[PDB]
Amino acid sequence: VRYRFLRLAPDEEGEGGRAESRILECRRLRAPAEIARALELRAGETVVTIRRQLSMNHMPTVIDDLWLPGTHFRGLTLELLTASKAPLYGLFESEFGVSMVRADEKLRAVAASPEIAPLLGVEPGRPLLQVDRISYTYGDRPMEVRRGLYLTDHYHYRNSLN
Amino acid sequence: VRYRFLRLAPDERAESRILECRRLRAPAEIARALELRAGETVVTIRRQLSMNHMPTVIDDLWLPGTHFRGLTLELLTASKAPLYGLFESEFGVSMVRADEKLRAVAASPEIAPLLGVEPGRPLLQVDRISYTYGDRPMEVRRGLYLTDHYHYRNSLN
Amino acid sequence: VRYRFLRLAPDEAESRILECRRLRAPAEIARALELRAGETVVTIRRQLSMNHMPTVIDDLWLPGTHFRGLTLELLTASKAPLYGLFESEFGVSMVRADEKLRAVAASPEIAPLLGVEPGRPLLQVDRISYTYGDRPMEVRRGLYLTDHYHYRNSLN
Amino acid sequence: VRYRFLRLAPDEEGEAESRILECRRLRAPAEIARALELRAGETVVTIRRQLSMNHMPTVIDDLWLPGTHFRGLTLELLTASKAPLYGLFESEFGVSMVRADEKLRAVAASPEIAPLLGVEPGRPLLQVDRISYTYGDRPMEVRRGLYLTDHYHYRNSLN
Ligand SMILES: [Cl-]
Ligand SMILES: [Cl-]
Ligand SMILES: [Cl-]
Ligand SMILES: [Cl-]
Ligand SMILES: [Cl-]
Repeated sequence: VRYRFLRLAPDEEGEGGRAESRILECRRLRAPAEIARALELRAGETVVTIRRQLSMNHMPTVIDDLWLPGTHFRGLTLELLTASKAPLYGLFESEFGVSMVRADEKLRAVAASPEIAPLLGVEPGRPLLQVDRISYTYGDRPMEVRRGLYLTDHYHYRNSLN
Repeated sequence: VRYRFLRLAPDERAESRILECRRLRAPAEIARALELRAGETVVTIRRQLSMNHMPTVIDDLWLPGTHFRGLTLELLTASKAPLYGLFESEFGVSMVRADEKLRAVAASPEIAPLLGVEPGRPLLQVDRISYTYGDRPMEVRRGLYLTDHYHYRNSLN
Repeated sequence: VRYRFLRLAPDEAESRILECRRLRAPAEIARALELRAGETVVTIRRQLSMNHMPTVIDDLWLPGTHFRGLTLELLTASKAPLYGLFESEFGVSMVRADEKLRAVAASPEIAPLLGVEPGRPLLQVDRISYTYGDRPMEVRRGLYLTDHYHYRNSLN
Repeated sequence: VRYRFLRLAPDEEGEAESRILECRRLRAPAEIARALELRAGETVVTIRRQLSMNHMPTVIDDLWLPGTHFRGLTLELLTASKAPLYGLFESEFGVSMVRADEKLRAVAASPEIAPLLGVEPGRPLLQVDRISYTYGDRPMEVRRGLYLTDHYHYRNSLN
């Protein structure tokens, strides 16, 4: 299936035109300390980071920043990402054998930063939905940190609660 | 326990105050969400939640009159009870599920002062429909959250 | 990704299609799918195996109007997980599911299909899946053998 | 409100009484120590209790709590309490659960459990093994529940 965790849904009637992904950045770096703690890494551990844009109905809707433990994702390259017709979580499953069983999220409303605003086609200060996620594999092992910034003007985040 | 659906968590306990309580003919949208007849009477409440002495949420709720008859400002403001608990104990309506739609919005001129912010300030808007037994809708609740000290926590399977 | 709703997890999955048939909706099925009475539905029975042993028996009911062309030939011609097929071939994506879980005794009918004795405790998962607009699109009844696997759930 | 995590819902149309069976302090079993992220040999409080609905036994729950945080938890406190257990943990002990992770399976009623649910040994029960978490992902409870799902089911919504 198309999505693992994405809760974007259109405001208007119909099936959510499916998200198109475009990789913006891809680098390896030393984990910032907050990242290393979220991923239960040793200080100084290398992480792969990706920035991507999701677009829906030909309009940018999400800017995602992801951080992955360098250890498990050594094979991850820009060439792989950009050639890949897969959604990221599907890629992590098929190429890297990493399947997420749970995600813990923290949602807030924030102002569009000077850096983010033009990537979403908006003015700085525009309210955006920030979704900070840590995703877990089996045994409560953290394997991804993702911070999403969502422009919720034509789309909402759908949540059912028990 | 203290909370039924509230997902506010500190980045590093809620106190409620009733702003408004009123009975009226259900607006179209409400009648639809609550699956009421046209113009059926509903009770509407506006309320403010604060945490750590600071305003955090404004909620507008709409409830079907026929299940919430005794529901008065007097019952409310004399109530030292959370609203879902009041609905359970006093009215015998327990919620089994809620469906929510979350968005980020600019603080409206109406809401902004109620949260101590400038109009335009980013707020989390949580539109909820709560269901009781039989997939029966019992409440429409629109919440505007100031997320400067608090976030909305969610776990996904 | 591989799964939409499946919560089976190893204490530490291959699908075989048994049937795919059109019939008039049984009453409980038309009610759940909100169909006119006796509306045509497609029903599927399938078996999931994990580690080369049968683990789940699923029965599924889908509205015929949205699943025209959903045949045994298609299901066998195709590689796809059923939810992925419903999205890619039929354009039906599930946004929500409501489930009811019970422990039940393996019925004389189901016990042989899981390789167990009638009476054996099974996890019964009764699901209704919804698409956009809170339209029910699927009724799925699963019976799960939970001797090596459990159903994982996180609660808020 | 009445329930924190309980997902029991009746099969029959429409809209739960607790009785303490056992209570004591013990050295954590190794698996319990691991679930609660305790040091080896830490003391836990353990409670068994019965839930009934419609004046019939429906649930047997076994609970393990960190002895450190739950020093004042006594039998006399429990049986005098008019509160739901999660309500007591909140109000008396300041422990509030933000999340529960569960593992559900169908099991045979054991000779020990069966009499307490009014069933015969071998009857199918739903086992719900739970770890509950407070803020910061700190585990504060292990609960194993055994549910008779003959007139009740476990309701779950999935996104
Ligand atoms: Cl590009
Ligand atoms: Cl008040
Ligand atoms: Cl979920
Ligand atoms: Cl939940
Ligand atoms: Cl007694």
